[PDB]
Parts: sequence; structure tokens; C-alpha cells
Amino acid sequence: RPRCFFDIAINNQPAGRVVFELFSDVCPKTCENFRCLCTGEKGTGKSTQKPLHYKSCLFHRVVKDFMVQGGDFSEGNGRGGESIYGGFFEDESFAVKHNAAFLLSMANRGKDTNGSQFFITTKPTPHLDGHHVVFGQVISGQEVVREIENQKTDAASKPFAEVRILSCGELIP
Repeated sequence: RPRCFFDIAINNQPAGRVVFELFSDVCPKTCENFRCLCTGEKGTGKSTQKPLHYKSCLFHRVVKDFMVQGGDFSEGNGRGGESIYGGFFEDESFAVKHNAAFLLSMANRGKDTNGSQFFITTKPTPHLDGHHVVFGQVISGQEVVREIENQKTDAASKPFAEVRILSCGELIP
């Protein structure tokens, strides 16, 4: 199973590192996308014409007691983003349930619209089962996730403080 990392800053101050395990045995295509977005290895987005890379990306949406969402690398606000395959891809698995905090899952714009955007649950969110593909889990940095969850937000649930991925990649064992 792949491991990836985010080094998070909050208003340019390091908050620490979040490490994910990717369930590549369950949703390999979903996992490969996220993996490559962390490394930036696939280069330029096809429609977006911007790096397929989470580096400098924002957690643009935060909802206390629900989840924290980021990965919109091209717009920083939910409108943008693109998968490593060109555009979006198909929902691959509903096997992993949204039954805990700290699950990594694909944000989307309805059926079969998986791009670069992701969310980290902060409570059990079982109503998202069948609508979003769970593909990973936080293994360390849970306290950083809580710190993000607790940001004061604006009218669109966008943090007033910039919550930015300063560095990212894959942990090669």
C-alpha cells in the first residue's frame, strides 16, 4: 500500500505533517491519481494547463464536525481541479465505509466526476457512502487535521487563515 504526505502551514506557519495510507488494493485507479498528485510526477493538467500537483494547494473548505476539503489546485475554491487521466474518472469502489474520522475520500460534482479534489472526514459520515469513494486513511497527523477542522471560516466555509500544503509527496519505504 502507498504512503503519501502533506506538510501543512496555517497562515504560513508550519502546523505539521499529515501521512496517509492508500488502499491501492481496493481502489487502485483512485489511489494512483492521489499518489501522483502528491508527487506531481504526471506533469501538466490537460484541461487546466496547470501542474497536477498538490504543492501550494489549499484546504479551501472546512466544516467542523464533518470534514476538511482541498485539492483544487487550479482555482483554490472548489471550481477547479482535474485528475491525472485528463478530466474526471469513474467511481471505482464503495467498499470502504465512511464510518470514522480521518478517512480520505474523493470530493466530486455528482456521479463519476472524480478529479483532484479530496476530503478528510472528521466524524462518521455514513450518508456519504455510495456518493464518494473512500480510498485511504490518515496514519499520522490526526492533530493537524483537528487544527484545520477548527479554522474560522467565511460564508463559503473557506478558512480565513490560509491552510496550505507547503510540501507533499510519497514516502518510499
